This record gives sequence, C-alpha cells and structure tokens, in this order.
Amino acid sequence: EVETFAFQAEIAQLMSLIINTFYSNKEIFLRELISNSSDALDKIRYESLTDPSKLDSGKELHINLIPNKQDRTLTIVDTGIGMTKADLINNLGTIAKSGTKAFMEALQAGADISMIGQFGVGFYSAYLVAEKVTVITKHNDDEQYAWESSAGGSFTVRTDTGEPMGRGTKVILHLKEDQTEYLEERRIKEIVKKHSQFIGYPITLFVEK
Ligand SMILES: Cc1cccc(NC(N)=S)c1
Repeated sequence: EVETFAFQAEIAQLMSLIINTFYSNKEIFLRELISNSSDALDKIRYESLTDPSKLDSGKELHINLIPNKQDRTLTIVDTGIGMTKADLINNLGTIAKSGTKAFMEALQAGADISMIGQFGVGFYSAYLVAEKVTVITKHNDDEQYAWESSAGGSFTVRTDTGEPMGRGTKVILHLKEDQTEYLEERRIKEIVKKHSQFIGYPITLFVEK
C-alpha cells in the first residue's frame, strides 16, 4: 500500500529551483546530508543518557557512505534517531516551510545555494545530484518506512518490507547520469575531508568489490 502526497507549494518551488538553477558547486549536498545524520545521532545519543533502553535497537552511532556504480546510487546510512511516519508526511515539511521561505528570500538578496543548511532545509540539496531520492527510516517509536520522491510536486510513503534496519535513516541517492563522480572513492574522500572533517561520529566510506 503506497500513499502519494503533494509537497507543500513552497517546498516544490524550492526543489524546482534546486534542480533548475545553474550551480556548479554541487558537492555540498554530501556535507548537508552528513550534517543531518550527525544531528540525528546527537539526538539519540542525548535521549539515551536518561533512557538507556533507547539504544536496545543498536548501540553503535555511526555514518556509512556506500557508493554503488552498478545501481548508480550513493547511500548515506546513519544509526541516529530515525523518523516517524508523522515526521515524513507532516512534521518535517511543516518546519521546512519557514526555512524554505527564508532561504528563497536570502537567495533573492544575493545568498548562494551553498548556504542552504543555514536555513534548516539542506536535505533538499540532494536534488543537486539525484534524480530520485529514497529514504528508509526506523524510529524506536514507529515501524520501518520508505519515503521517495523524484520531485515533480509529489512524494510517496509506504511501509518498508526490505531488510530491517534496527534504528536510523538510509538516504539512497539515485544519481543523475552526469553526476557519477560522486561514486568515485577519491572524490568522496576529498569532499568528506574538505567539509565534514570534524563530524563527531565515525564516517566509513565503503569501497566497491
Ligand atoms: C525525508 C524527508 C521527509 C520529509 C521532509 C524532509 N525535509 C527535511 N528533512 S528539511 C525530509
């Protein structure tokens, strides 16, 4: 059972701007998503200080980067707090509405796309390099869900029946045909070193077989 939803108008407008604006500095998408993973790890780490049982679904706090040249995907996995169904459908977008409005006004006044994370909506920078984004996620308080969008104004949410995840979020970037540099081991290492060197969790770049 798959449910289809319209993005809020402001968010569809932002994703169209991200997809259609000429902007060569696309590598910042990786910084934004690692930053989001780090925040999610911070949250479950803090919650576990007063309720240790929150780590029953997995004690390791880490980020894995998994390029796949055959599928042309780059996957960013974290074992952070995860997202509920309400997060995916309503809560995160409600928050994103005001950050989007502020980011688009800032762009009008001279900001550039790389400051997108200062407005809390860096997630959407995934569409700099991906034609489709799938997000698999499991929060301690909810079931495992898959969120997916190729932009165009809509997204889907379904119960996920793939491999159980324990807890956390997996962002699967289905890369555009001309963006396969982000599957190359040395390019990814360069970007992580440049932008994410001080992230406080182990980042493991998987190599392909
Ligand atoms: C995976 C997903 C679902 C709904 C909203 C968002 N947006 C941000 N996180 S700003 C992301």
